[PDB]
Amino acid sequence: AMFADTAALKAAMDTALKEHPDKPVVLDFYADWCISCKEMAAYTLNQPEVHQAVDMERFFQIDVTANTPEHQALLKEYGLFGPPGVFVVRSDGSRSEPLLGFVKADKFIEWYEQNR
Repeated sequence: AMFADTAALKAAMDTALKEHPDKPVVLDFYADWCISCKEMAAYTLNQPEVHQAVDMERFFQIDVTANTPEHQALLKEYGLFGPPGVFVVRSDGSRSEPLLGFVKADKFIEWYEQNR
């Protein structure tokens, strides 16, 4: 489910990386004004070929609609002003360049596979 509490989010991400460091996690920045976020949700993230390629139990979403300081802080730490923004985040600490808009499943998957 979508997070709004960044403390809860990091806790979940840290655990997932300790549980399977040989697998990355994915972090996705959502807001209710984000058109590409809603396209991703409707045409790509819900598609069976994505769930086959990406472990969606390892897919974390943070809702920054409220724009509280913790949201602002997290955006800046990921080099964003706002959504969209989808990162591959690895157990090493390193993160991929973000996907910054709507793509269909095949390009999403290509982006994931090429970024670990």
